[PDB]
Amino acid sequence: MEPLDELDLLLLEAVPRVELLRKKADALFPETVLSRGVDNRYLVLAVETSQNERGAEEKRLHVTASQDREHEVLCILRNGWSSVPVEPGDIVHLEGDCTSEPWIIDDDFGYFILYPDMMISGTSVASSIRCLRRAVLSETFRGSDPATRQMLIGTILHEVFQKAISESFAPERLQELALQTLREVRHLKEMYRLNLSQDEILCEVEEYLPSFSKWAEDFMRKGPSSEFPQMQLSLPSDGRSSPCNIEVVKSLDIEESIWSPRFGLKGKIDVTVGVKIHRDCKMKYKVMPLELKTGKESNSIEHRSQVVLYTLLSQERREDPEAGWLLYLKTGQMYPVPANHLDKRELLKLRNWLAASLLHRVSRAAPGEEARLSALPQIIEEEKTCKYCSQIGNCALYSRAVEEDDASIPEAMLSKIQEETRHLQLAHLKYFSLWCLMLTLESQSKDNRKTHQSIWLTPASELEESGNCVGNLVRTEPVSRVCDGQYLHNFQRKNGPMPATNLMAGDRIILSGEERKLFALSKGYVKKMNKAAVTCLLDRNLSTLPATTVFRLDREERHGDISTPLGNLSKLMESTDPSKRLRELIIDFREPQFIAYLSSVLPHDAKDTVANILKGLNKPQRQAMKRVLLSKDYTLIVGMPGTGKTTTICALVRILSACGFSVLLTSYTHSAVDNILLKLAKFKVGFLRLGQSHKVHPDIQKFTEEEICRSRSIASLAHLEELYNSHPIVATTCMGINHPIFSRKTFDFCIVDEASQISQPVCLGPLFFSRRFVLVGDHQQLPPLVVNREARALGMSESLFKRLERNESAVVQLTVQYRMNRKIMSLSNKLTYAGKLECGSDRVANAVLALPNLKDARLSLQLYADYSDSPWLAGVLEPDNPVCFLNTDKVPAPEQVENGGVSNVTEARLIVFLTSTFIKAGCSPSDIGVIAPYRQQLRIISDLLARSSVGMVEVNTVDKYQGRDKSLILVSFVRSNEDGTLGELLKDWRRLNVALTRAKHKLILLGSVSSLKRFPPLGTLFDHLNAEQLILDLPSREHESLSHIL
Ligand SMILES: Nc1ncnc2c1ncn2[C@@H]1O[C@H](COP(=O)(O)OP(=O)(O)O)[C@@H](O)[C@H]1O
Ligand code: SF4
Repeated sequence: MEPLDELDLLLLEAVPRVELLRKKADALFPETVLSRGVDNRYLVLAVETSQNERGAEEKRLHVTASQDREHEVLCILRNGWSSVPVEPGDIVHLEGDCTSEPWIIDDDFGYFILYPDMMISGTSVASSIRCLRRAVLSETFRGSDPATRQMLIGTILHEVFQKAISESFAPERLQELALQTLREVRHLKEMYRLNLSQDEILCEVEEYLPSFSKWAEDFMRKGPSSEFPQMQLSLPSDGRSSPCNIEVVKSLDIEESIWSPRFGLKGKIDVTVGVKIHRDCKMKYKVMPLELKTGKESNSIEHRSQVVLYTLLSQERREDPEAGWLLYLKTGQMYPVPANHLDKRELLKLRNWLAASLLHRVSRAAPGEEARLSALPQIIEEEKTCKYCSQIGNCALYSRAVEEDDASIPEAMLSKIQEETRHLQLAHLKYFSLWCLMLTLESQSKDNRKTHQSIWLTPASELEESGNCVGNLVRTEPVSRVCDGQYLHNFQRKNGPMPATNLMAGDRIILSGEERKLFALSKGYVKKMNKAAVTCLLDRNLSTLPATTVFRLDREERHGDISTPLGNLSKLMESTDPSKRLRELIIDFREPQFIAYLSSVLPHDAKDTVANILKGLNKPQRQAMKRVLLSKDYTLIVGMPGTGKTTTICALVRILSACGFSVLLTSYTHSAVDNILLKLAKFKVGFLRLGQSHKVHPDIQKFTEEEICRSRSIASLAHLEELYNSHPIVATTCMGINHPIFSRKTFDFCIVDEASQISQPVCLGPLFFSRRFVLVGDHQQLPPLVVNREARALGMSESLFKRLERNESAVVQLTVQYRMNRKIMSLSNKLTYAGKLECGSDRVANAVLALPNLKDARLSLQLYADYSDSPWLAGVLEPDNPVCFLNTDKVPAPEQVENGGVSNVTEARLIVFLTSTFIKAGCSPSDIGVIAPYRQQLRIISDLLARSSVGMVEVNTVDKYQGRDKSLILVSFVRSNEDGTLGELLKDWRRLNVALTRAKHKLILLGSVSSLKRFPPLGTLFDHLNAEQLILDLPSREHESLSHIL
């Protein structure tokens, strides 16, 4: 903007601007429908402040509930509402009634719900009264309130009381309930975690119990209504003065789980109760929310506010209860909490700021330029609140790693921040700060930002046709229990039939009812799947309204996955000796040490056993074992394809075991960890498997903590502790580091399988409990998946394995492979592994595809085709031609583009033929893998294969094929285009590599050389394929052979 002239012409003034905001809201809230009435969703278009009275702020909002940009509705926020931080492009909901006419919301009328699909927990909202920062930090570093003793006592009491209210408050029965519940594995675990006495906890819990009885005698007495406790309860309901008499009749519901699209609130109502309010000689009956509190009898604002929010939650399910109850089990003293409009308003205003703070996490600085982490809500001046925070750790830490001549942040706190973060170096802070930034961006990616609107706005049918919304279902079969909050249910349709789609038994599913009034309820996972019925395990028992009730099941999306990574990052920053050690080895790249071999590096007694184990192993394997044994810090085992990383890890574990080391065995997937374990079972090496026995492989389930417990009926801290110390080897996944075992045990060694696939901050986790570690991986194979472009660009896809690989001292390669025949090996060897792979034997080397009856299959195919078009088919089927590229050039084989995805029906039809041929040539479908790069193309190939009713071969992307192999791999590359649209995906070297290494005996590759050559990995492949003349050009679709397929 120089000349007079630019200024002139740079004067704008609506249409691209309005549309750019629709894009803006779609970034964070994809597919927000926009609506009128009860569940209104309005898109903000314009925001300004004005002056009424004199010096009185108003906020002038221009909003729309429709996409046609002439449906503009005006809106004025007054008093405290005017200060809510709405910018344009936000999605809002006016719960202050209306939509009929929004106009004015102020002190005395209306609620404004900023980012309504963002359902924040009321407890976090209450927390933020005192400190908004503390709340945000709570929401995001979820583990930095460690489980205290009181929290344990707290849970136990809540639970006893819930059990009591459905039964009796008679002291012997309360004592019984206390006795039973103190023995539940769940609580034993926590006692274990906290190294507490079982009996001491029992004792402490027992002292509360007479209060339980006093309360029940007071309120649940069944006498004259004169004689119930007497208090003022000023409701909406007309007349609100004069005392009245309170009778709790029954508990109606316990742990009522409520999600509010209306207020952007979620909550769990401890106990829902039937209450009779007695008024002179008349009575009113109200279903009301009661919160149990295990601390001091504070009647704090936090505590009351909580209950106020529970009243709002309630409206999602029933009539507005107007008030709620605080119990304080310590004393048996119930307090009324009335939902005043002032409260409901004050809290919902504060709730907005919380939603804003949790959403406005990455800053541009110039709408388009590189990312920053947005600074959190500022540090308070209330130096008393601070004192006892626990979040102070992360607060000081977030401050120092992301802050700003200034500060002017309280100087009694400015020193605490330094005490807390004096142990850390600049590198460390930089590392923390970046890893958050990356994680946040990843978390905020559009894909993992879908709202629950599908569940509560569009009904059952419209959604079942795809994705997952199975829903016209009733239950009648009695609900079984399993343990605590894992109830087994059984559902099927009204009247008769009805379908399936993408709803595979194992899936995370959310179970709502029919009507909007029964949304949320219970969440869980699927057990089995008939097309007559559906069994799933849930956290809630669901009796309350039988028969009449229709239920919808739906899918899900986390992203708040980022809690675990964030945890590990926070733990890394702690000043403990293990965290220092990891800081230096990881952040500071301190060189790992290895000692030189001596006679007694191993316990004398281990040596025969170790020598035997070694003698089983190929040389680089032995070299690997040596490096681990000589390690002082860590070892990196490179598991090149087919080299037997599962056989190797088992061997290491056997050697370490023989040496009298404790080993923590971890991986990314349950499958991978279980595979190693299955091998170890054979060798009769003992181990305990942590994790959920349904996610654990069938034959390992016997070794599970879950199974062992139920099996051997473990009902004492000592017997649980016995099980925990029963095995030197403990096996879990990288995510399962939250187990109470890691509160109390450390290990000589941690081993991480698939270290190269696991995201770096996740991989970090099990290491905190290990003295020396071993990462197993191959960076030539797939990296951790990083969806967000920008994040990927900052280094987010660098596995911990690769990071540490820059110390070659620590790296040992597994190079002798047992998967590929020399021809198939030769490929990946020339392309990727710089000639380092060798065959495990001549057997492996010379193996060609098992095809028992080519003879009559070659004939049956000539019943339409030709023998004079042997060019390809003969070269394709010939087992002695193990590598083969089929060029879809002289037949046109065009790609089709449909909404983000790519397909190719020519290639699809082509491989489906080839598959059918090879099964008919005697290769079983089980031994066959189909690989395509495009999600969309896989669908087409599955369909076409079902059409040919040969369905037993798997079609998939490389991801779902890592460290598995098939005897015959077939690859449709799908890209085939005029000379334009060029993938990002095919450009990837590693993905190609995985594709070329899944095949044992026959590899078949199919795509258009013309367009494929434009991708470097493919370009180079074509070069090596030309040297051996392995490209075979397909004839025209006209030609006799192809004609009948197309
Ligand atoms: N040192 C070795 N000597 C002989 N065969 C081996 C050796 N290491 C691995 N193998 C073979 O290689 C194959 C691959 O190992 P396996 O653990 O079954 O799957 P993967 O290692 O590919 O996960 C096995 O069938 C195994 O017999
Ligand atoms: S420490 Fe004080 S300021 Fe930092 S979060 Fe906790 S409360 Fe808010």
